[PDB]
Amino acid sequence: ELTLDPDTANPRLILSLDLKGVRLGERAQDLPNHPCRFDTNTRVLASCGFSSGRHHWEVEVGSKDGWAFGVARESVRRKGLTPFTPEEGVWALQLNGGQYWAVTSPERSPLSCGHLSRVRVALDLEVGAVSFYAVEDMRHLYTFRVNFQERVFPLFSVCSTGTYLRIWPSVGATLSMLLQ
Repeated sequence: ELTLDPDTANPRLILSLDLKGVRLGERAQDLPNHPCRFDTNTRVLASCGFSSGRHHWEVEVGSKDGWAFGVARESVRRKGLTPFTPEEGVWALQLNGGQYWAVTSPERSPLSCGHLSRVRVALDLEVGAVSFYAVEDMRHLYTFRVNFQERVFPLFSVCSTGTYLRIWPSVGATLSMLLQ
């Protein structure tokens, strides 16, 4: 089963003991600087990535603002403040402003999908797509079609307190997602 990789996690994130959950903590942990660790953006990867095939997992999502999740190409930049965009190799859904978004660029796409509790992620490296479904009726949320050219990892980001993500088998607005 998928677990979060603590060696990639931004030091302000708090991972659960079972390595399935992530939230943002108030203080930075004193962790080893590793080239794979996100040092500024509030991100963490799963410990397993995928080069081929089709893969499912489910993500339990908090009801409040501050999370984004999906997949990232392995070469996603880890160091410095980076954009949270498809150009940087992140393909994700996000909750901010009480609104669900597919994080397209240059403008994000608002989703009129109703309340989300758990989302199934379907990664298809044979055809090149990642799709998101709400589990209670499998209604489609969004699909990114991407010609992935490298290994792809489940990706999780929490940049505000008061929300979380968990694995299962104007100015103020900008600051609120700056470190996503």
